[PDB]
Amino acid sequence: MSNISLIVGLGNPGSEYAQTRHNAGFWFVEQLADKYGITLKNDPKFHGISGRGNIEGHDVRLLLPMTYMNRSGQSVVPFSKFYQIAPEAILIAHDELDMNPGVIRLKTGGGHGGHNGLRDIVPHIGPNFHRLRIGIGHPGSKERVSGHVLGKAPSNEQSLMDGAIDHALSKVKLLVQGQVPQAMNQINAYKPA
Amino acid sequence: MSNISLIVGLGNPGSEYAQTRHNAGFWFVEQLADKYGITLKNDPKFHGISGRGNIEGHDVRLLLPMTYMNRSGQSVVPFSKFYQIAPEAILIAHDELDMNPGVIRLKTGGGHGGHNGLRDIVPHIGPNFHRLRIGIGHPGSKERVSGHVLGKAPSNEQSLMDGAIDHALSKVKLLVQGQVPQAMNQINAYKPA
Repeated sequence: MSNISLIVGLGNPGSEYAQTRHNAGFWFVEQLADKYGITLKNDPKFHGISGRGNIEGHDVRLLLPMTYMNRSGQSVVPFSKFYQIAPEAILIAHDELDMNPGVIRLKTGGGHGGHNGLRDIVPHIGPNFHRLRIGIGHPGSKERVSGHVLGKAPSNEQSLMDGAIDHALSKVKLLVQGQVPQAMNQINAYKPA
Repeated sequence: MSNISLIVGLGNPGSEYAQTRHNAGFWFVEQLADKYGITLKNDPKFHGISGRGNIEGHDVRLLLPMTYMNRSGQSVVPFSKFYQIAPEAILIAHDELDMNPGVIRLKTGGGHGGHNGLRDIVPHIGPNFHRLRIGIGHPGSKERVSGHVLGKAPSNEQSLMDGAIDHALSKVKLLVQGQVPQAMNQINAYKPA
């Protein structure tokens, strides 16, 4: 219903990318999977890694596309179709250039905002999924964006992002129970200690 | 049979990667294509961009995989199988960490040397293809490699690499005419300073 039943984390595959800012969504979903003991396994049918299990009394699917970022729809679209999961029940976690490290927000609907992973998904399932926007900062010009997203953050910025991710992990119960306005209020209020 | 009939350039797709060091092979092959007026077109059957045309009186195919670097074999392997092109007729251009900017070498055989594009090719066609190793320099350490290869070189290093590329472009006639030992001698003699 209102319940979130599929949580997708966006990113690029491989150790070359695992610590880069554009993998913020993977960070969230990997951490969530292990918090609840959900195993993520190779799922080549859907060009991803996926898992299923109990989160706070609800049966939730977790997916990490292994398509590379700009081809994420190649995994999210057939996966959500095969399992008959509506967009309204999908949360997609992703890096957000338009928010600073330590800033995190839940959004419902809207466009891709120039994020090329979201750009590969919105055309196929429409815009009405939820997004956990994990701030990574904007380096201050268009030409610097690639090196920023494909770069590793310095430790002080990494700690800010990690704190925000930890806070959002604590609110997943509200999301899987369908209490989305309350999740939004509680996530969006986060400020680093 | 000594004639090179397929020239592959390794790299990652998209404007976010086009200027990065790991795309050195793309630079070579794009420049070669335009030097001889060979159009590179979308070739979705082989998960790449490809062209064919006359280079110095020989009918030569050009391929840029669009698989992302670590899945390059997904393009090179079926392409070479479909056209029945033996490894000994294949030249693969790629960035080389273990040579400095301005250094360029033609090599035949051997392993991948930790290059993850070549790592996806050697298992399927074997090692006996030729390689144009375009020096990109090595940053201090294993952990710095990803940021180096997915980064843009400063202008002084870019000049050195471009000079080396231009020199190799000048020797392609020898390669496609089957004079490989002479091409090797003449490419490998290049001094960037």
